[PDB]
Amino acid sequence: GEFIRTKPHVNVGTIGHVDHGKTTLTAALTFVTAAENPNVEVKDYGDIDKTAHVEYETAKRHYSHVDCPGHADYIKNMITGAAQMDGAILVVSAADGPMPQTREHILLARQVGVPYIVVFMNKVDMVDDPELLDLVEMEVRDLLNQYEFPGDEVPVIRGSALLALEQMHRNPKTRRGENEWVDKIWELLDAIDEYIPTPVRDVDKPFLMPVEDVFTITGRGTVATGRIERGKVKVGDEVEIVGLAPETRKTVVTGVEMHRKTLQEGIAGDNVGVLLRGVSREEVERGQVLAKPGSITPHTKFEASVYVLKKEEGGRHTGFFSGYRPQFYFRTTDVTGVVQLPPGVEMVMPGDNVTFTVELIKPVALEEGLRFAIREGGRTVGAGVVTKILE
Ligand SMILES: C/C=C\C=C\[C@@H]1O[C@](O)([C@H](CC)C(=O)NC/C=C/C=C(\C)[C@@H](OC)[C@@H](C)[C@@H]2O[C@H](/C=C/C=C/C=C(\C)C(=O)c3c(O)ccn(C)c3=O)[C@H](O)[C@@H]2O)[C@H](O)[C@H](O)C1(C)C
Ligand SMILES: Nc1nc2c(ncn2[C@@H]2O[C@H](COP(=O)(O)OP(=O)(O)O)[C@@H](O)[C@H]2O)c(=O)[nH]1
Ligand SMILES: [Mg+2]
Repeated sequence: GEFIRTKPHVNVGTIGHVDHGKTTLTAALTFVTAAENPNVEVKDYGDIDKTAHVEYETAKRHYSHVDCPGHADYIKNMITGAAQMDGAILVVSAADGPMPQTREHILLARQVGVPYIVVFMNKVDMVDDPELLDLVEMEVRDLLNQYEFPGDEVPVIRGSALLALEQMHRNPKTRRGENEWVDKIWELLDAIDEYIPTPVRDVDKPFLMPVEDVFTITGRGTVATGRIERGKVKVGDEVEIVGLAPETRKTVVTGVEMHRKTLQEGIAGDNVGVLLRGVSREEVERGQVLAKPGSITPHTKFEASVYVLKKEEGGRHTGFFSGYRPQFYFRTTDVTGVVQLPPGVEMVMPGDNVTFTVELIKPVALEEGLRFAIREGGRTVGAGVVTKILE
């Protein structure tokens, strides 16, 4: 099976409170579009609620969609998943309204930079009262505004992921205009096509892909998955595996796939599987980056400009201090780092911007201008930018 690039590629996903319908909507999206484009493989709700990374396309674009379980123990996974989204679909149940996770996922989306949000008010089959429905929309729009998303401008589609999914199960060929529920899914697909702009991909820069996960394709070798950040990659390309391990490893690409389909060449923006030559799953891991040889190097000590979040922004009320060892989030991983403030400075208070030094306990592919977040456990306390590599 081969994958032929024909429409602009976009990465999206589902966020929202537990049980509001993220997984059901993900399944509905694949079934609904499958009726038009045969290249769209059907994905049962049972399987997704286990892969959780599916594909589907509209007349305008090809989409890679990650369905976030959204639980607290999956926080680190949501971070990397949301970080690679061009836009997110916020699912809110019409029968419950916004709940704690609706708010939590919105803040995380903001902190990792999700550029746009499209809302899908789910389970409307459970609520008919026009007033209650308008109240829920009002609440969601206000919630979004609260975290600085353009709440008054986002699309808010009302529908039922379950009824749409069941219709497709009954008639997999159901097409647009034939079923009111299925049509609500098309309203969402249209909103996604229109509201979420297709970003400019940095395809002309040196290849770089942060590793999300590593698997062994039984009888084929190890494969590293991730979203290409910049550049391109194809079979026969030499690539370096940088960071985390003791030394940088160099190998050759033996395969490139898009949703398990042979891909001519992967480009920035594509979430692919890169099969590597002679490397075991013990030589490549999440957090490392695949890159054009010599384009990026591993480091542990650097200087950075850092903004300490205010308590009013979810951070702490106490500041940073020398010897502090929080977690530093770089691309797809997080590593402990020791903070060292300049002479004379005993503390950097919330709300202040300062430049200090850091020494990670493990090497990481670093470069000037690279952004990173600082978290202490499950709380974001700082936002920084690498300003100088020391070693
Ligand atoms: C966020 C986790 C990892 C991020 C890692 C890296 O982040 C980056 O470095 C990123 C770059 C900026 C980063 O460093 N993010 C790191 C940080 C970035 C932070 C900014 C931008 C901000 O400005 C100060 C804006 C959100 C700003 O804040 C406001 C937020 C107020 C929140 C109040 C919540 C309070 C009282 C609260 O009790 C509360 C709640 O209500 C819900 C949930 N919980 C848990 C809470 O406790 C408003 O929303 C504004 O918009 C890049 O994205 C990297 O590529 C990435 C993704 C690798
Ligand atoms: N009545 C109704 N139930 C729904 C709808 N969408 C999802 N559900 C159900 O609500 C439950 C949670 O759905 P799921 O997609 O797993 O929620 P998630 O935690 O956000 O992923 C399941 O039992 C689904 O069948 C809907 O539109 N209407
Ligand atoms: Mg789910």
